[PDB]
Order: sequence, then structure tokens, then C-alpha cells
Amino acid sequence: DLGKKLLEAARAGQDDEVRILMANGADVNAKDKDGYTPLHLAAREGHLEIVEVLLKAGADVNAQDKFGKTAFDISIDNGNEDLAEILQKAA
Repeated sequence: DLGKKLLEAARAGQDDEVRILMANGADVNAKDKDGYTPLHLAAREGHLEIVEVLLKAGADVNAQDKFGKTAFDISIDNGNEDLAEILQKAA
């Protein structure tokens, strides 16, 4: 499951591993147990570069976790306006 590895690389903000995983066909819209995505995790951890890479590869900005929340919602709640705008523009 390249999806789970991509969730792991994204959260850690590892640009190299993230891109290798995507090139090997990792599902950019993979979800974990609680409905979290690589976009969601990178976004929450404030890895802006990773977010852009994921966005450019078709990451779904509107994907919700089990609580109905998106990458955009956690950016706002965290007060990370740079990220929130980036997400808004890709939606």
C-alpha cells in the first residue's frame, strides 16, 4: 500500500520520498483509518511545499475526515493563512 507510505512521507514533510512514492503510483487521495489524507496531514503539519506538490498531482482539497473536516478547515483553525489561501485557490 503506497497510499499509507505517502500519508507517512507527507506528514513528515519529506519532499524526496513523497515524489518517489507518487512516481511509483501512490494514490494521492489515499485515506487512513480516520479519513485523513496526505494533503490533510501535510497541511496540518504546515508543510507548504509538500501541499503544493500534492495539489499539482490532483489531491482532493475537499476530502473530509470522519469529522467532516478538510485540509482547509484545519489550516484556518490553526491560523495558517498562507496555507488556507493556497488551498482555497486549488479548490
